[PDB]
Amino acid sequence: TATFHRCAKDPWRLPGTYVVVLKEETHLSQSERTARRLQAQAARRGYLTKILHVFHGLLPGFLVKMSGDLLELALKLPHVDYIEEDSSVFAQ
Repeated sequence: TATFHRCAKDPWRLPGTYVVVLKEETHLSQSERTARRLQAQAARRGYLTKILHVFHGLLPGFLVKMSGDLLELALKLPHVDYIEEDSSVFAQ
């Protein structure tokens, strides 16, 4: 069900940082528990992860610095809607 997305403009992609977007009515407490679950599952596989930010107010989810190797595992987490690789924006 959950899908993955990355910027179509290759020079503007920022691999290694992902926005994990949870389903619309996901509560902040569920977002935090999901982020900790990802960190625990990643740690068991020998990967270091860092939760940079937990989102609430507009979209539920979190920002994670982690290897892209963990994306298949992250897409399987409860409440996940989609995951987007971070990318650049520029002054116009």
